[PDB]
Amino acid sequence: PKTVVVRLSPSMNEEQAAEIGREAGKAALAAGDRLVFVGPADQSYAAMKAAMEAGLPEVTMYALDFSDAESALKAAEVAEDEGDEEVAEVAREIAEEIKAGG
Repeated sequence: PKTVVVRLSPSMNEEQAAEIGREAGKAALAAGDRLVFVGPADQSYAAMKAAMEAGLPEVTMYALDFSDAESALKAAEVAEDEGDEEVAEVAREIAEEIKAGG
């Protein structure tokens, strides 16, 4: 099955993360795809809860610590080393936005 990667932003609220999860979970079930989440700690919980409640049995997450620019940069470096090509891509995009702002 194909992997669908979901990018979660620290600016997302509780409602947005849940909506994105539910829809991604419903969309993954229709295509028979796998769901990988990349983002902060809190938003990725709500998103993953909503995806499993939508009927997905498993969810892989790369949880990143965004409380500090240096901590987010090392966290992105780890996620580039692990994770498939789409996960590495999301992590490079985060390293660029963090290296400039956040």
